[PDB]
Amino acid sequence: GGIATREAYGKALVELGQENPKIVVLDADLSKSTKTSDFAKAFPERFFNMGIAEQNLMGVAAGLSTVGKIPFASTFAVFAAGRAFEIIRNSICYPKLNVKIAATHAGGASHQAIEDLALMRVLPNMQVFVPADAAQTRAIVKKAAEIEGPVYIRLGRSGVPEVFSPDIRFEPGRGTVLKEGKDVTIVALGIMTAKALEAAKMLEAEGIAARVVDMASLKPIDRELLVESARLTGAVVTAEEHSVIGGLGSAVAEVLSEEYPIPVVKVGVNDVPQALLEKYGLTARDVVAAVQKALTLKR
Amino acid sequence: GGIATREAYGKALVELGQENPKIVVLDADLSKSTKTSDFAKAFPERFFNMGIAEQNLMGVAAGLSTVGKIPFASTFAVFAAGRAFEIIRNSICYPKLNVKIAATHAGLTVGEDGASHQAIEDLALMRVLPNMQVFVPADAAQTRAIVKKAAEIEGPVYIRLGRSGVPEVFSPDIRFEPGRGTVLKEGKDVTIVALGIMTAKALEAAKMLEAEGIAARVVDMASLKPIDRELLVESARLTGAVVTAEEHSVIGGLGSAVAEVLSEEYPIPVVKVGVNDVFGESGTPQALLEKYGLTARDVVAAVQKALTLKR
Amino acid sequence: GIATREAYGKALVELGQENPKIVVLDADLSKSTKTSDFAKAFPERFFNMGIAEQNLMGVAAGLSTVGKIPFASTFAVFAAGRAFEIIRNSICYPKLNVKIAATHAGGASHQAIEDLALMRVLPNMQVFVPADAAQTRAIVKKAAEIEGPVYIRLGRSGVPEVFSPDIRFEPGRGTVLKEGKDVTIVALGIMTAKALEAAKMLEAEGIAARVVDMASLKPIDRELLVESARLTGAVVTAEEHSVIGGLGSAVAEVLSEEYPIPVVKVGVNDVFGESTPQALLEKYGLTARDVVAAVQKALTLKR
Amino acid sequence: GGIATREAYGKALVELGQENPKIVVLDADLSKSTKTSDFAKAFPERFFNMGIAEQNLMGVAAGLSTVGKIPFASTFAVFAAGRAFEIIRNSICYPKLNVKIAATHAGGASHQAIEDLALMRVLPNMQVFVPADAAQTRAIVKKAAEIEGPVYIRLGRSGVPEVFSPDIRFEPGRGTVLKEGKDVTIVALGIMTAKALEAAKMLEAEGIAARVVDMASLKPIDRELLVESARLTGAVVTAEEHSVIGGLGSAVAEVLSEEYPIPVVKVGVNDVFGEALLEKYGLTARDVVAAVQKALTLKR
Repeated sequence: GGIATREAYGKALVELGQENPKIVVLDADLSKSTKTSDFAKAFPERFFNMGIAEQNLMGVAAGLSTVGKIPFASTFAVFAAGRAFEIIRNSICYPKLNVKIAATHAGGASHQAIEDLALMRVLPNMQVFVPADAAQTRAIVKKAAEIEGPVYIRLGRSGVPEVFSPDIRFEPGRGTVLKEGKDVTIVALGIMTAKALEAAKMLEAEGIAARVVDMASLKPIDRELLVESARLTGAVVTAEEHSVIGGLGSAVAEVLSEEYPIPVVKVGVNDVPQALLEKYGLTARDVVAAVQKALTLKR
Repeated sequence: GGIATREAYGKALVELGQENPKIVVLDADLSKSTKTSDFAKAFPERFFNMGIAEQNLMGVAAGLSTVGKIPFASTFAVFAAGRAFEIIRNSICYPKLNVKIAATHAGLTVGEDGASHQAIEDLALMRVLPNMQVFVPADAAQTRAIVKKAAEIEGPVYIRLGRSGVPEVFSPDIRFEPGRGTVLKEGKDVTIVALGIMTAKALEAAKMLEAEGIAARVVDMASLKPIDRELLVESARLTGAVVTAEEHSVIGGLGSAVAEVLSEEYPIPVVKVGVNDVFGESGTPQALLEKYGLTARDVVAAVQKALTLKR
Repeated sequence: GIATREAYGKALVELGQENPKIVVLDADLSKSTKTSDFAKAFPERFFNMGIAEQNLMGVAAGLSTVGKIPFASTFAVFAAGRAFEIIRNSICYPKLNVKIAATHAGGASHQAIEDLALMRVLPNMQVFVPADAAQTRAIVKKAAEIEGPVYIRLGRSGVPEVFSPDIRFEPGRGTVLKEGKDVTIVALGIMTAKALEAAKMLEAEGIAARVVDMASLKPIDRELLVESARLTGAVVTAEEHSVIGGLGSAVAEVLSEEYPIPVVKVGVNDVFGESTPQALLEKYGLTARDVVAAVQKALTLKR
Repeated sequence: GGIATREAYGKALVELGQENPKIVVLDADLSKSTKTSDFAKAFPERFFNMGIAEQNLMGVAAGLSTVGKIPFASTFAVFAAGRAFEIIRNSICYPKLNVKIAATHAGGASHQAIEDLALMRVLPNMQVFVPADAAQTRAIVKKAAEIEGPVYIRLGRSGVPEVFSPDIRFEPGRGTVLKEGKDVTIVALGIMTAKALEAAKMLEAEGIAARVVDMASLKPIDRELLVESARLTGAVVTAEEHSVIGGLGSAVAEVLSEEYPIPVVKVGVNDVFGEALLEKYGLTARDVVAAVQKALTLKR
């Protein structure tokens, strides 16, 4: 029972505020919890909390980034994929502004943005990071503050299992081998990383040794680690709480098809808390099933 | 060459208007050319020519589709990827409204220096939306077939059109079906999958490859979404390597769709020809990309790389 | 009596039966909206889609130029905020034939206390505020016949009956509901019935008040204001709206240039969103008793 | 032939910057003239020159005001009345944020905001100041920096006649008697103040003594001075380069009808038609003269 990535994000911003005087935080939420958050109390002069439309909040972030601030804009994936999309694309990505978008994803059907990562991935300059747990969130937030350019960080509201130690360092374009195995590689991000580890345990019990790779860095992706995993194991399963189109599965297939073609079987949302994970097919057992399918495709 | 796909579209709408009384056409352009287009003159009571913002034009199309009309909204890829994106996604795709978007895409030619005003990732943005089907005609004849089919199918459709004349590839009586592509040439060494302007260039490339002893199958895949999975898998089993070619970003378009399919069904090399740097590779001048585009020779180079990846 | 919002819904059905060019737009996706009388009677002329309110106004604008007469159901808070620019720039300056039916909720921002003032200052916009069900029906029918932008302010709660079912509405014409020689009370919306209550209370103290309903805020009935001024020598205005830029301001503008007399304004003085209907009226000072007090002040100002 | 109020504004910001470290200036204009303006050169770290949409510029001003800055947002009246209106009303006025909007007003028909003052006047908490000349602009800008709350200052690009001395002090809610007269009072603001003085001269030549009042403080308006002028002269003419509805004439009528009813005859824009201009719109000294003659006949 580790804390939510959204909660880890809030704590990481307080540390960043202490260490980096250029960091500013923007939030359009006017609730009491927001106004009395740790960042709000510790750095009131760098906390921009106003009742303004989400697309306008992104526009403010854009402006502040051009005058020497490093804005972290707290928002929701549904806004990023909808009403704020145009400003993100036209004002932030093409001009390459230094805005960090911290988008909470709630895990109609529209109000669930199942393709947020896909939309951000296709924009120029945008980097897309999906922390697995509290410790990785902190590492991603600190790194995002130091890199130049637009960043999308996907967060969650519910507690998620601990996967990494507190002193992990994050680097864009670098993933992590969490477990070794020669028969298949499972590449996962977000909540699916812990489930990939669970799946690898279940697979061991049936005589299948799975390498498990965390790929929080969805864009830019770790091409060399994917190619090395492909050469060693000969088959990949990707797992993401996201549409199977345009996310991790697509990014991995795009890389391997041009470098070292092997089976890539995608676990994700196919169509449009636990009962919904189960209906969409985002359990450890779903990953197991995908691995069995990946093994049959080896040639 | 043949006429522009944008021009074929306008003519096809006139025929549709004659055959199908539910078809309505929306266009925000108030120029003389628009007001006196053939559809405008033939069916003025079904031509909604309204000087409103492009997102509002799409909102009218959305509304008209819910009251029994079949709206064809003529717009630009720049609007679809920008100011109209939210209404397309939230009002048309998620609710699955019966709107056909005919989006003219500008050539590979930066505007003033607004690279954004190019919309080089239009197909990718439409592809990832639920329910949206994405069709990219190669020439006049295929445009007509796509427009007529789009009118009959239920649900949101994005049709990408072009302003410049493009070579004839298909015969006038071609039939289009979503999910079905076409083998234009047979060959056992590699398959070239292309759409839009790249289809004719893939045929040119196949000729150049023959002269070097490489026999290329060429497939037209105007139906980007849903894609022809069976034809891709058959091509993969027969030839063992694919090159994709699209006048579009290499991320999220045809190359990505093909790689997604083959990696889960029959993994083989998929080498992608498309726009790599959306600002222009800061090496070669603008005049070069403007004169050439992506070329048959680029497809040739991609094929040679694909052959080395066979295992 | 029923809510003006409810009378509006019924009137649209009648309009639909008589006028084939009428279309209704509504962004509300609730079951009540999808099964409203107009939705059921004229589904082919009902545009119900989840789109932003400013886009709904933009759609109404477009539809008005292709032969439809669009009635755009919205809220006063949207008209005064997110939809304001499209209303001003796309509908008013170009003079498009759009009818805005804005339900006014009776935070601070989420209460548009200046909706009428913002609409009044726009060119070409006419502004009508029905007192009750019968006047709503009359205003909706007239709005469909006039050419040009109209703002009709509606409410969600039941309001007392004031007019008979055969009332005719004409823009630019108000109505003397009660005669009196000492003062004139000019009111609109919910304040019309309260003006009648106030006039009864005033009669019991020997003050005879003329009561005028001015649902037609813009264009205002200048002639009736001037005649009331000449006959009674003092006016009280009453509106559920800011004292700046609404009925009181419109009346003062007219009388100061034609027949200057006291105009004492009853309305919202300061924002302070106070979350009961009655407690709200009392805190803002919109009761019959407040109108009585205003009349007493108006009498002392006669010169 | 003094300088433009927009130019006086630029100069006043430099002084404010020297005296007040919390002042920040926002401008979306990316031209060379803006980037090398005096404020830009003197205080580059407090000049936020960002090519963003005008409504986003206002959003930045809003945010900066809540973190201890005193932002002056340079914009145009057409943006305040259009694309930036919603942020001004919903983000700045209702929450009562400390933002000063310096709106240049150009002197379709939409792109001329003839009702900018009316739109700002009706919003809660917004104060509205319309300087007549360079000296009053400086005074208004300096005062705006000290008061708490949203302010709208209307500026112009063209040179305007000098009306006030360089050391004038401005106070919200206070107007100024510029000339005494017992027969009528002319209340004016902006460019109309100089013309009211011209009209008063013309009226003197016909035996009519007009008091002239400058009312740069449109909101809050100087109620006491209006009532005193009404008691002393018995008739008012208002003059504004603005729609006759919802501006100065309406503000004066609102006050006098509830305190001391007298004729208020309004000179202003009657009819919108983006179009010799002063003459067609009816904003000349002679128009003010004609209004005075009408006001005299209305005395009872």
